Amino acid sequence: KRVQPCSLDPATQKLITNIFSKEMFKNTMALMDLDVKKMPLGKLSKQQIARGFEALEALEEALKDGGQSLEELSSHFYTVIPHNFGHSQPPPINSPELLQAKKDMLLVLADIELAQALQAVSEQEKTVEEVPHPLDRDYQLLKCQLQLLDSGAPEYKVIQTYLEQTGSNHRCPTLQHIWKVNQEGEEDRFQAHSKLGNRKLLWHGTNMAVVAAILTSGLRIMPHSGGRVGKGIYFASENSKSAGYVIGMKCGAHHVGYMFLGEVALGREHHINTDNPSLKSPPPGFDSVIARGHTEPDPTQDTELELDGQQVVVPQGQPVPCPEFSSSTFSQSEYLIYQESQCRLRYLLEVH
Ligand SMILES: COC(=O)[C@H](Cc1ccccc1)NC(=O)CCc1nc2ccccc2c(=O)[nH]1
Repeated sequence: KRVQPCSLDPATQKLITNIFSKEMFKNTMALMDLDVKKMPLGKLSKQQIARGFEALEALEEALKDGGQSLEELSSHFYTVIPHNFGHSQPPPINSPELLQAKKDMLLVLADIELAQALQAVSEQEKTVEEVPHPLDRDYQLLKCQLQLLDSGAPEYKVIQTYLEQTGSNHRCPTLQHIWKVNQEGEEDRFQAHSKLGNRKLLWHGTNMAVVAAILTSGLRIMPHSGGRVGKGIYFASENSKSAGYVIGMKCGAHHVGYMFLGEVALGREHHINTDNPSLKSPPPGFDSVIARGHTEPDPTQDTELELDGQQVVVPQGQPVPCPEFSSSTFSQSEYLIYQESQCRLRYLLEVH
């Protein structure tokens, strides 16, 4: 079986190496305090996660009797999903906060498993006498087009400022590479929202073990997903807010982190200053709910872009106080869309 040469550039070789690394997914599992010696990457199945979520479904009903205890039902979740706690008694899930924390850990594992199932060798690849370079195979597996952009691009100095001015003042993410993303299948669903305006290019931060799943499926509204403002996709106009979720992985003296830039079609937006986890969609006549923050990049330093004949607002300015929302329960803005079709990824960033 002849191994074909790598057609990808060094930057795209790194990206694919990182996001598809077994060590990276195993390390992401170690950080989520999961026992990788009792739950290996290859043993990780859609049945085990279903069971895990089923065990959290039973716990959720106990907080909201006569049945089993909170210590008895927690014990089963730990028997299903094994954690490394130094061989000591596990703690019971006794709050909505811990419930969603243990729900958000299974939402990462689902993408860790997805990427694994994605890398399965088809019988078409078996009846074929030649194989592509492993990196080129993984790149083909995403069914996504990543275009590495240089300094001499209309959108390079646009995104550079965006990252600088809205990124944390002292802990500034050092930009390395920008890939223009084009997901095949995500084009038409967003094209339907042509009637819906108020287009804004907004950040989205994730840990390295879900990057590939987003490069294959796009950004989703998963069953058992949620947070401070409900079952929608979370976007920040400030880079600092998104970068909190990006766990930096060590690589010599440097740290690796990958960040997304989605195109959010908001339309008639409904603002808020209080947390509402119970949300599943916006109020009628509205298409997006935005949790307004204490600070915001001054909408006077804003720029625009023409992505597929549409005008996308790009915030370029530094955060500024917002007296209309001076008493908001959110320090920084959070943008929520309640239908996947209203997003389309536009850029993948490499930050150090
Ligand atoms: C591994 O990916 C993550 O870090 C997790 C949970 C999650 C989400 C999707 C798939 C898997 C896991 N969270 C996100 O992708 C969203 C994180 C995020 N939350 C925000 C909340 C408010 C405002 C902005 C953000 C944001 O930019 N990213």
